[PDB]
Amino acid sequence: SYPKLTGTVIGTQGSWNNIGNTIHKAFDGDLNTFFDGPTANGCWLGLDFGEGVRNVITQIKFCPRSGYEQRMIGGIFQGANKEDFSDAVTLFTITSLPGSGTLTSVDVDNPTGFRYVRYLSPDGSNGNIAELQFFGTPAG
Ligand SMILES: [Ca+2]
Repeated sequence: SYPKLTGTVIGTQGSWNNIGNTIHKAFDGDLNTFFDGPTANGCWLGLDFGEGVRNVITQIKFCPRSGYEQRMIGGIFQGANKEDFSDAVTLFTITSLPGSGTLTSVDVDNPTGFRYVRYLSPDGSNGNIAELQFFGTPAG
């Protein structure tokens, strides 16, 4: 069990109907608060660990938005070393309905060190996710 990783929150700007459920709601420790993106499609969020910082990812945990758990199916998690994710690799693909009101934990088996990680949401989701956490260790 490796430590939870910290970084700068990156991703889609804004929120649905300008209510204020921005990407930051996925990193606040509250499973009741969620990201609700401004558009149905294209929403994403994640971390930049910082210039010169690369982590090997060993585990990801996530919690869906309550009542909208199906909006995570088909979402993927990616690691990259370009902020545009053009070099990205998929670390995990959500294929089953996540349980409500809890963190689902998934193992990652990829030895690559990444500066950037993200959740890339499927069409029709508004990016909906309540909490997102990455675990791992500095790349050797
Ligand atoms: Ca939250």
